Amino acid sequence: SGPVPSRARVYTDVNTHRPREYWDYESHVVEWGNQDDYQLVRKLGRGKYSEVFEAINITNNEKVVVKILKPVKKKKIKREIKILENLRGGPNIITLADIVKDRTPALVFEHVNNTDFKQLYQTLTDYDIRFYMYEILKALDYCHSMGIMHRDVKPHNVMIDHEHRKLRLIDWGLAEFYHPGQEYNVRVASRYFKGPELLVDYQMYDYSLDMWSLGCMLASMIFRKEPFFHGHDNYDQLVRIAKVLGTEDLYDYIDKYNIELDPRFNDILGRHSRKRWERFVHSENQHLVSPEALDFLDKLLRYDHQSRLTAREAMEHPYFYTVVKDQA
Ligand SMILES: CC(=O)Nc1cc(Nc2cc(NC3CC3)n3ncc(C#N)c3n2)ccc1[C@H]1C[C@@H]1CN
Repeated sequence: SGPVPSRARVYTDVNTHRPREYWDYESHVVEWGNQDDYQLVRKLGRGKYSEVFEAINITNNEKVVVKILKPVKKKKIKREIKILENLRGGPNIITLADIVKDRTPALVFEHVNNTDFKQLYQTLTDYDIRFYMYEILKALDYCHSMGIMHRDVKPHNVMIDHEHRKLRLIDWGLAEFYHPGQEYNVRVASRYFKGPELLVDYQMYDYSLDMWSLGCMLASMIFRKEPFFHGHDNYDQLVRIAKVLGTEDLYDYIDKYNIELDPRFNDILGRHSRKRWERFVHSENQHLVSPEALDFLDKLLRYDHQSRLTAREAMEHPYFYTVVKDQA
């Protein structure tokens, strides 16, 4: 028989309650600005789907970030644009400032004075991790409440201007609208941030996917172990998770949802006990690890997506008490 269906624990019907124009991105008509308003200054990077530059808006002397797309499905282009426009003004979500035609579109973004990822992560105190985790959660609770899952939460998609304690969750190119009963593509996210639902080919996933990704980020930060789950491929990625979370809870999860496991998996998963978080603790990371951090980490990293904390529940955790107190 087939797998057991699933529904998001929260914000289940937020898109059902909205007019179809809000989420029917295939019918979206792109609003184009003037390409002559922007002059590229320098290259920032490149990927499979884009080339990114720093640019100057010559009408107001504003520094921007220009993402020139490579050949991508028109509906996937419309998807990223629509999600960005729906999330405009949301806390800690990057602003899409404009859209111009380069052949291909170029999305124009708000510029964040990003602190060098490796220079930043080796200076972060216990308070900073808690502070920035809290800021990512504001962005996640917001996009989830607006019926959207990011599906690509990882450190490189988080811009931090540390001097101004400013955080922006970027790159909404893999983001989707959540619809109860919809089966989504599992070939999403970066290997090391892939949820067990993706790895076992469970398609009826939801916002809880971003919470697993967040757990991966938190683990790498507090233990100073990047990446935390270091798989050699998608099959071995699950083996690395099972070596920490144990195979017992993994098979209970497979059983609960009636998941047909790939014959390849049978021989490589083996049998593993659930490890204690204390084995990743050493003299170089102990200042970042506390009983509160571990309790919060355990509640994020669950095989069963329905038993992971929501972004709102995560914000009420004791790990954030001093951050919440200081913000008032
Ligand atoms: C725009 C986006 O989604 N792609 C992407 C982003 C950056 N780099 C930067 C750098 C900064 N600021 C630092 C001072 C220069 N900022 N500030 C705001 C944004 C945005 N959005 C931003 N992007 C570099 C490379 C990529 C893409 C090609 C690679 C594929 N993964």
